[PDB]
Amino acid sequence: PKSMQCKVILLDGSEYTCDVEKRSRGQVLFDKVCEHLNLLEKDYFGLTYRDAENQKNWLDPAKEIKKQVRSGAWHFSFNVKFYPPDPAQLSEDITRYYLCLQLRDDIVSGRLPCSFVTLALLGSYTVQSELGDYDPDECGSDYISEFRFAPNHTKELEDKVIELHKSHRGMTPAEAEMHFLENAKKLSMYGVDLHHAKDSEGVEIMLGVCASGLLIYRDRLRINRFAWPKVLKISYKRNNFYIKIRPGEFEQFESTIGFKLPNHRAAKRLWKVCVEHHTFFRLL
Ligand SMILES: CN(CCc1ccccn1)C(=O)c1ccccc1
Repeated sequence: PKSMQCKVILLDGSEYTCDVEKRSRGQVLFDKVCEHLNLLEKDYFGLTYRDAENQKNWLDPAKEIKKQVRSGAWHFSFNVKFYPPDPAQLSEDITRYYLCLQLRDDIVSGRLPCSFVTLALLGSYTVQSELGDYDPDECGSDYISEFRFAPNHTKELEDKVIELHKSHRGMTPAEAEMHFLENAKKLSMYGVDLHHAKDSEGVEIMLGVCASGLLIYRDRLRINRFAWPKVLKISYKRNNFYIKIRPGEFEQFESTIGFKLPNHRAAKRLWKVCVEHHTFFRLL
């Protein structure tokens, strides 16, 4: 029985290596990684890989790994797929822990924009969780944390992390992680998967996919939002992505909004993440 070596980048930046039979479905590898992580609430997470165009793709757990990675390396990342709107409702602290690790990368990467004060507050909760109570011995006037808190670090931001860290004395790691999540969950881009697209007139927009629905970012002044219940049908054809928008009460017909994606693979990828979010957030 021939087995392929798999390398998975974990949310703490470490590498897990395992073997699966070469005809294995994605669920087989996912179950091995989740057992390694002692993760029971697995529904929120998945594995990503990079395709021949270097785009992030979700590994479909129901399909053969080899028919997804195709010509590429069996290299993956472990990631949050469905960001819970209310992390307090997750049953386990270790679930909230991995969600925190993912969000820390969302912030450092700039996928999750954040004000100065919120960067410092989220930072302060991580430090409390990871080091425990503030100690002056470690941090002098010139202290700079090993922890990455932001896309761009300043001495002012390091100072504000320390000031808020002092306020958290006696906070336990689970408590600090829950506070981190209570703040992060409110950010306007929390759990929003962004896709570059053009509208029917050729104007460059972004489509965001999240728990609540589909967002169309146009000007900064004019963001259209479609709650999942108002979305009747999702579809793609060639480079185009289509949504069927419900008639407003006493309207005779559904409405249709069309988008141009960069290529056919980018259109299918957006279709699949929309279908999965629609299903996931219809059952929650
Ligand atoms: C849940 N919220 C955030 C609060 C909000 C809602 C409406 C207007 C301003 N801010 C969304 O942006 C949203 C996403 C997709 C469909 C419907 C609403």
